[PDB]
Amino acid sequence: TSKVYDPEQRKRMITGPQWWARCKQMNVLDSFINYYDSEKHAENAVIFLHGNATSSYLWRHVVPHIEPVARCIIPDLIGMGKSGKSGNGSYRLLDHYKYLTAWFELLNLPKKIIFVGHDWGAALAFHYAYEHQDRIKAIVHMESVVDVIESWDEWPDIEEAIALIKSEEGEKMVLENNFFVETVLPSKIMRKLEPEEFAAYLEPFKEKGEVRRPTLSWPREIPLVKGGKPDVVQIVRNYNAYLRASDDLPKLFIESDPGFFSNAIVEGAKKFPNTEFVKVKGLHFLQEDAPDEMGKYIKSFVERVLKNE
Ligand SMILES: O=c1n(Cc2ccc(O)cc2)nc2c(Cc3ccccc3)nc(-c3ccc(O)cc3)cn12
Repeated sequence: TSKVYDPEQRKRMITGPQWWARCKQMNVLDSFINYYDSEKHAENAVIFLHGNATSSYLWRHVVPHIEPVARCIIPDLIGMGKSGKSGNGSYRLLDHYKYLTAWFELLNLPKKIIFVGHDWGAALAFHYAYEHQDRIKAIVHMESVVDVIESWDEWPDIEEAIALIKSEEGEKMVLENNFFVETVLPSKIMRKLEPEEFAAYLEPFKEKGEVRRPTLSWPREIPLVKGGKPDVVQIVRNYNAYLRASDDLPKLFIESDPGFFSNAIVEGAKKFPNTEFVKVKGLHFLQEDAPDEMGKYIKSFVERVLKNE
């Protein structure tokens, strides 16, 4: 079987170099962050955070829907997209968080921020929110790291999968074969990407070896209490308890099709109060199959949050 191009998508395609020319760079700590900033309507800030395998490019067709109502800021996480590399070559959640929060300090942000998070980008938003509970206006999340995986909540073979990614076989899958870009990314998009769109995702990780480390380090942070990184399990424990009790924080959850990793996410998200639920037909990288539906859903949600404020 093979997937097929969307015949109407090529008309509006934005290549990597087209996107990267639209971005800015700012030095941050011992490195720098590449990011997109629509600048206008700076009274609010909507910060879009990608997760593993991707970059700010993931949001290119989503963000135009929100720009008319709020300043949109979209970083490439450290070591990803066109950003700088981490000073110590470490790419754990806390390394990403260190660069992200230092970048926030330089952005002239409003007091209360709106976050839109996918995958580990949602973990970063949730952790920031837990540590800055007075800085959060609303959180949109999707395919998110919502909670830990307790021993009794393990589903069949999650043990196998995490042992695989933490093994040397997993390291070679990523560092040598570029598993998350070459395999996972296209496998979790329903359409076939245009060659230029795939090239934009490949470009940061085109060379073999250690440059692909961020895409290996992210899954190894998974908060499986059985053998998971204790610091990340505690981080997720803390922000999950905060989210479960955050009755006054408006949230939007965008659901996609069920998957091997997906079922724990949706059940965890329904434990957070004040959550508006919506659905798009897509897989994990749902931005590539329903960007306009997503953008219109986020826009209505932001409009409702602001008007009701
Ligand atoms: O579906 C999937 N993806 C696709 C996917 C990846 C990330 C994401 O966010 C959503 C979807 N990837 C796997 C992997 C490899 C892997 C990836 C990331 C972390 C840990 C392991 N391994 C298994 C598996 C291996 C043995 C086994 O017995 C059962 C399952 C399934 N995978």
